[PDB]
Amino acid sequence: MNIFEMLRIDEGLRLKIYKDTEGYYTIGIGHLLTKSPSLNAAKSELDKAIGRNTNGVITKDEAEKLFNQDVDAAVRGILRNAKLKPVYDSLDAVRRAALINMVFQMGETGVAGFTNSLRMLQQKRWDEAAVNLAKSRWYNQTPNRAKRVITTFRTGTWDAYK
Ligand SMILES: [Cl-]
Ligand SMILES: [Cl-]
Ligand SMILES: [Kr]
Repeated sequence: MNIFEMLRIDEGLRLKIYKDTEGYYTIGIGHLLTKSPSLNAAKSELDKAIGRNTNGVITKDEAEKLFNQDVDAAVRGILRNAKLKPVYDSLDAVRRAALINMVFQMGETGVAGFTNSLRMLQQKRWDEAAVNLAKSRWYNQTPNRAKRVITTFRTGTWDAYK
Protein backbone atom coordinates (compact mmCIF):
# COMPACT_ATOMS: atom_id res chain seq x y z
CA MET A 1 0.00 0.00 0.00
CA ASN A 2 1.01 3.55 -0.68
CA ILE A 3 -0.54 7.01 -1.07
CA PHE A 4 -1.65 6.37 -4.63
CA GLU A 5 -3.36 3.13 -3.94
CA MET A 6 -4.84 4.54 -0.79
CA LEU A 7 -6.42 7.50 -2.56
CA ARG A 8 -7.46 5.34 -5.46
CA ILE A 9 -9.51 3.34 -3.01
CA ASP A 10 -11.03 6.31 -1.27
CA GLU A 11 -11.85 8.30 -4.40
CA GLY A 12 -12.52 5.62 -7.01
CA LEU A 13 -12.10 6.22 -10.79
CA ARG A 14 -14.73 7.73 -13.16
CA LEU A 15 -14.06 8.60 -16.71
CA LYS A 16 -17.03 10.88 -17.23
CA ILE A 17 -17.70 14.14 -15.35
CA TYR A 18 -19.59 13.28 -12.11
CA LYS A 19 -20.67 15.08 -9.01
CA ASP A 20 -18.81 14.51 -5.84
CA THR A 21 -20.23 14.00 -2.26
CA GLU A 22 -20.68 17.78 -2.06
CA GLY A 23 -22.39 18.07 -5.54
CA TYR A 24 -19.33 19.46 -7.36
CA TYR A 25 -18.24 18.54 -10.78
CA THR A 26 -15.29 16.21 -10.71
CA ILE A 27 -13.61 13.65 -12.98
CA GLY A 28 -11.06 10.82 -12.76
CA ILE A 29 -9.66 10.01 -9.37
CA GLY A 30 -11.24 12.75 -7.35
CA HIS A 31 -10.03 15.62 -9.51
CA LEU A 32 -12.36 18.52 -8.70
CA LEU A 33 -13.06 20.61 -11.73
CA THR A 34 -15.15 23.46 -10.32
CA LYS A 35 -17.56 24.48 -7.55
CA SER A 36 -19.72 26.15 -10.12
CA PRO A 37 -23.13 24.70 -10.85
CA SER A 38 -22.47 25.03 -14.51
CA LEU A 39 -21.71 21.93 -16.48
CA ASN A 40 -20.32 23.98 -19.25
CA ALA A 41 -18.00 25.63 -16.94
CA ALA A 42 -16.94 22.14 -15.82
CA LYS A 43 -16.44 21.00 -19.39
CA SER A 44 -14.40 24.11 -19.96
CA GLU A 45 -12.09 23.51 -16.98
CA LEU A 46 -11.77 19.93 -18.07
CA ASP A 47 -10.57 20.66 -21.58
CA LYS A 48 -8.17 23.23 -20.23
CA ALA A 49 -6.74 20.61 -17.77
CA ILE A 50 -6.35 17.96 -20.46
CA GLY A 51 -5.37 20.09 -23.36
CA ARG A 52 -8.00 18.88 -25.86
CA ASN A 53 -11.70 18.97 -26.54
CA THR A 54 -12.77 16.17 -24.39
CA ASN A 55 -16.47 16.48 -24.53
CA GLY A 56 -16.72 15.39 -20.78
CA VAL A 57 -14.94 12.18 -21.18
CA ILE A 58 -11.23 11.19 -20.62
CA THR A 59 -9.15 8.14 -20.89
CA LYS A 60 -7.64 6.08 -18.04
CA ASP A 61 -4.22 7.41 -18.77
CA GLU A 62 -5.40 11.02 -18.69
CA ALA A 63 -7.16 10.36 -15.38
CA GLU A 64 -3.92 8.82 -14.02
CA LYS A 65 -2.04 11.85 -15.16
CA LEU A 66 -4.25 14.28 -13.41
CA PHE A 67 -3.98 12.13 -10.28
CA ASN A 68 -0.27 12.18 -10.29
CA GLN A 69 -0.26 15.90 -10.64
CA ASP A 70 -2.80 16.24 -7.80
CA VAL A 71 -0.80 14.02 -5.39
CA ASP A 72 2.36 15.95 -6.20
CA ALA A 73 0.62 19.21 -5.63
CA ALA A 74 -0.81 18.02 -2.29
CA VAL A 75 2.65 17.08 -0.95
CA ARG A 76 4.02 20.30 -2.19
CA GLY A 77 1.18 22.18 -0.52
CA ILE A 78 2.00 20.53 2.82
CA LEU A 79 5.69 21.30 2.59
CA ARG A 80 4.98 24.85 1.77
CA ASN A 81 2.52 25.37 4.62
CA ALA A 82 4.03 26.54 7.90
CA LYS A 83 1.33 24.86 10.03
CA LEU A 84 1.59 21.61 8.12
CA LYS A 85 5.14 20.92 7.37
CA PRO A 86 6.23 20.44 10.96
CA VAL A 87 3.62 17.90 11.53
CA TYR A 88 4.35 16.07 8.41
CA ASP A 89 8.09 15.96 9.07
CA SER A 90 7.47 14.61 12.57
CA LEU A 91 5.47 11.65 11.30
CA ASP A 92 6.32 8.17 10.13
CA ALA A 93 5.65 7.09 6.52
CA VAL A 94 2.27 5.57 6.99
CA ARG A 95 0.85 8.49 8.94
CA ARG A 96 2.29 10.94 6.38
CA ALA A 97 0.06 9.24 3.78
CA ALA A 98 -2.88 9.86 6.07
CA LEU A 99 -2.11 13.53 6.17
CA ILE A 100 -1.69 13.72 2.46
CA ASN A 101 -5.11 12.06 1.98
CA MET A 102 -6.82 14.66 4.11
CA VAL A 103 -5.15 17.49 2.15
CA PHE A 104 -6.10 15.96 -1.17
CA GLN A 105 -9.72 15.84 -0.02
CA MET A 106 -10.11 19.11 1.76
CA GLY A 107 -7.25 21.37 0.71
CA GLU A 108 -4.32 22.68 2.67
CA THR A 109 -6.35 25.36 4.10
CA GLY A 110 -8.99 23.07 5.38
CA VAL A 111 -6.49 20.77 7.03
CA ALA A 112 -4.36 23.58 8.42
CA GLY A 113 -7.46 24.45 10.44
CA PHE A 114 -7.44 21.28 12.58
CA THR A 115 -5.17 22.99 15.04
CA ASN A 116 -5.82 20.85 17.99
CA SER A 117 -5.52 17.54 16.04
CA LEU A 118 -2.38 18.74 14.43
CA ARG A 119 -0.79 19.37 17.79
CA MET A 120 -1.84 15.94 19.12
CA LEU A 121 -0.46 14.25 16.13
CA GLN A 122 2.78 16.16 16.52
CA GLN A 123 2.97 15.06 20.14
CA LYS A 124 2.27 11.42 19.10
CA ARG A 125 -0.90 11.24 21.27
CA TRP A 126 -2.65 8.88 18.80
CA ASP A 127 -5.79 7.98 20.59
CA GLU A 128 -6.40 11.57 21.60
CA ALA A 129 -5.92 12.83 18.10
CA ALA A 130 -8.29 10.24 16.72
CA VAL A 131 -10.96 11.30 19.01
CA ASN A 132 -10.52 14.99 18.26
CA LEU A 133 -10.39 14.34 14.55
CA ALA A 134 -13.83 12.67 14.64
CA LYS A 135 -15.40 15.85 16.08
CA SER A 136 -15.69 17.46 12.67
CA ARG A 137 -17.95 18.07 9.83
CA TRP A 138 -15.58 15.97 7.71
CA TYR A 139 -16.24 12.91 9.82
CA ASN A 140 -19.99 13.41 9.96
CA GLN A 141 -20.28 13.96 6.13
CA THR A 142 -17.99 11.11 4.96
CA PRO A 143 -17.74 8.89 7.99
CA ASN A 144 -16.49 5.64 6.27
CA ARG A 145 -13.58 7.31 4.61
CA ALA A 146 -12.90 9.45 7.65
CA LYS A 147 -12.84 6.31 9.85
CA ARG A 148 -10.25 4.80 7.50
CA VAL A 149 -7.92 7.79 7.67
CA ILE A 150 -8.42 8.19 11.45
CA THR A 151 -7.50 4.51 12.04
CA THR A 152 -4.43 5.08 9.92
CA PHE A 153 -3.30 7.91 12.13
CA ARG A 154 -4.20 5.97 15.25
CA THR A 155 -2.31 2.82 14.31
CA GLY A 156 0.37 3.77 11.97
CA THR A 157 -0.52 0.67 9.87
CA TRP A 158 -2.58 0.11 6.68
CA ASP A 159 -5.10 -2.20 8.32
CA ALA A 160 -8.15 -0.01 7.46
CA TYR A 161 -7.17 -0.48 3.88
CA LYS A 162 -6.79 -4.29 3.79
CL1 LIG B 1 -5.09 20.84 -13.76
CL1 LIG C 1 -17.12 8.06 3.39
KR1 LIG D 1 -4.98 16.87 10.86
